[PDB]
Amino acid sequence: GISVRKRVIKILRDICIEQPTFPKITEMCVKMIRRVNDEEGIKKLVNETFQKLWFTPTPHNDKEAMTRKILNITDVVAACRDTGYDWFEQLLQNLLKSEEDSSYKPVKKACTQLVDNLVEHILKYEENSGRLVACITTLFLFSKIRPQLMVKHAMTMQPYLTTKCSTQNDFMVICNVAKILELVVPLMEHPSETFLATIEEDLMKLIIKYGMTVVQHCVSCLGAVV
DNA sequence: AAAAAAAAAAAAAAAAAAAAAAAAAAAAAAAAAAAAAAAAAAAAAAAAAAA
DNA sequence: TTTTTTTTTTTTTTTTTTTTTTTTTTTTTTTTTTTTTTTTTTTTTTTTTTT
Repeated sequence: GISVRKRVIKILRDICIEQPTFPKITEMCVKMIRRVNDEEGIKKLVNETFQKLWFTPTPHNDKEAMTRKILNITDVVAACRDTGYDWFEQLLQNLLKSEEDSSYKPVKKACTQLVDNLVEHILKYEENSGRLVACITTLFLFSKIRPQLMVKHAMTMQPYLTTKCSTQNDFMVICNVAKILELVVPLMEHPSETFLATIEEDLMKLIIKYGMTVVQHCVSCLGAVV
């Protein structure tokens, strides 16, 4: 039906607003993102619900609550990583595209603040690694949907690319950061040539030391940058 | 004796028209939510008048 | 100069109306069947005409 859908989603919104730290939050987010493309009215309501639940300007005070929301989003994505990313990406298309006009640009500021604050969290991380790779993966998705949001920090992302370990999650770091570089390098405003030099050098160094899929997904980036 | 060609009514046959019916879809109505607009009211500000 | 009084603007609340959405019900044009009538065509005998 179309009634029942609206009613159950209303109940879910009240649940996720009122008494957080309930266990089943993540799954609720997974199901609601699963239903983003089904209809029209449902689409409008989920769009406005997600615009008020996460992507709000979040003024620069009480940063701990903001970090807790960040924890929420990272948990959601890291749990839905198994099935697929298509619904999330479609949702992101909807939220970004749906405001092409000036219209005070409410979301652009907030999203850029989410990515830079995640960068900063990554910075102070310094050394749970599942959460690290999940955050980098979230960075990857946010780059894929729109590349302008992650233009400034790629040179700061370079040191992770240089050396890493022989564990799976680390390999996921290597492939995802290569993917990000592939996505962002052509749009980077006036890069430095030595930066490209060391990029290409360690890319070859990575090729000569690791498995199949990582070699594939990095020589891809090599072809793109060349 | 012979013979050919043309008409007229009656008979068939296929296409179109006229009842008869069945089913999808447009319409209407009710409820109820969500929104929008208008009226009013409360507070803030800026000017004007007197001591 | 300062104190006291007036007026305009801004913003929030509320109430009535409007819009929306679904759902259920209804009644209508649409679609198919059957018939069946008409009209055209056909035939065959009759009539007309020719040798």
